[PDB]
Amino acid sequence: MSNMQLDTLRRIVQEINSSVSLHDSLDIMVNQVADAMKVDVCSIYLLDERNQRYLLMASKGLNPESVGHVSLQLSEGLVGLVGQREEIVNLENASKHERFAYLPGEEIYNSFLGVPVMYRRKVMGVLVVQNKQPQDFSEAAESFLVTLCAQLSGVIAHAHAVGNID
Amino acid sequence: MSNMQLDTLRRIVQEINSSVSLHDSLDIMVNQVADAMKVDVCSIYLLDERNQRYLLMASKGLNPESVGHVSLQLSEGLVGLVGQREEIVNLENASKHERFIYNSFLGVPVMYRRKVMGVLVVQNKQPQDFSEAAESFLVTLCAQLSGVIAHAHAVGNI
Repeated sequence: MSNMQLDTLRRIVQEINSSVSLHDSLDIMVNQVADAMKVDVCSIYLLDERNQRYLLMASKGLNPESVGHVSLQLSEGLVGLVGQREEIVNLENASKHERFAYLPGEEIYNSFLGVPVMYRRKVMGVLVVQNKQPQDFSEAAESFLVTLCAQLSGVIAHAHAVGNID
Repeated sequence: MSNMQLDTLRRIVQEINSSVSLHDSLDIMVNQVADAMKVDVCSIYLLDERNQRYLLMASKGLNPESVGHVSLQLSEGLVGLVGQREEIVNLENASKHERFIYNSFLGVPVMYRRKVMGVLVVQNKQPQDFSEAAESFLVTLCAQLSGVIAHAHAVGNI
């Protein structure tokens, strides 16, 4: 038989790889991750070095109004911590860390899985998976997300290198 | 329990994430892929579009002096063929192919936005089948590599 989870990863990687723009790549990744994992929210925050902040650039599950208009400071909350530590932060029960989580509407998400997007030792962004209830996500999920983030890391680096001269 | 290819992909890409240059990334990739695939040779060729040639840029297993020296046109052998048809060529017995001592060859196009950046090759001396999971594993790593190579063009490393 087949390694169906690898096949799923390959399918998403190919769709991202053949996408025409940074925006399309990000949109494909968050929506496909949300479907493959069956999670409430998947979002990607990119480090905006001009404004020294992380900016929400795509999401499945957050209000689409928020995209391009919610930001976090570089040391702020769990997203900032993922970026500072350059480590996965996989919290089954994020409620225990909610008070100083400084997360970016009404909804409460009691699980948090943040994965750094790293290129050439530099943090390009943070991918966030959230769910309403506490959830224990396995090593497979971490490996899946790490691999997708590594693909996006070069798409993002390339976008910077061919974008505005800033 | 653990998905072997997912877990290996994670470990390899994490090493690439901490690379210091294009050349470091290519070296990490050839070494890590040779280990994962248990092959005698893993090589990466980059397309020099101007000259319509593939330049050997990194290798585990080939004569190191070949790197940055061996150059192939699109008509030349199986590397050329992979770039030309933008398709995986997977041959347990490479002599089967009229384009073809390494008996076994798997070549995978490195694509970025439907454009060929290069070719990743594994070769083995003793016959080796390369499974469907092996193809998917290499496709995934090539997609990862493709952004590295695109960025290298963008900043003028290549």
